[PDB]
Amino acid sequence: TRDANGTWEMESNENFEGWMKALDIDFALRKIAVRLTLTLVIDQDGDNFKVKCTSTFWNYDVDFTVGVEFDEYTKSLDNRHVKALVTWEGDVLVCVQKGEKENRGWKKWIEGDKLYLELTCGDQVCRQVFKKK
Ligand SMILES: *C/C=C(C)/C=C/C=C(C)/C=C/C1=C(C)CCCC1(C)C
Repeated sequence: TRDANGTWEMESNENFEGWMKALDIDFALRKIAVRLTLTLVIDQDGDNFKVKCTSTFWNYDVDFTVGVEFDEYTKSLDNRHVKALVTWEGDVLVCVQKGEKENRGWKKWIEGDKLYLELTCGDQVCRQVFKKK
């Protein structure tokens, strides 16, 4: 449950629009993003991660080392500077992005061939479920 390697295909996506709105993403682009198929590609070696979420139009890419703070510029999302930090809380992978938005980050629970992802921003939570291909 601590191995997130793989290609992960979306099966569930709840409150995607509320989470994007909390990040101030443009209403027009939110309209397009809600239609796109999302694929999550994770390369994990020890504490080193490369995470890629891909669609037709926009990709989101981030590389990090567990336990090492990094400057993140969310250039393909809301275009903000955050201080990001990914850690293990038991078997949960937790990211906190310190910056303008409060309660901003994400959490991953890996349960066999299922991956549960919760994206948070302010009072909004987006809940996604993926299956390993
Ligand atoms: C562990 C996995 C994480 C943190 C994945 C996060 C995914 C995103 C921030 C993706 C956001 C996207 C949008 C802004 C809309 C269009 C395409 C996406 C899925 C890349």
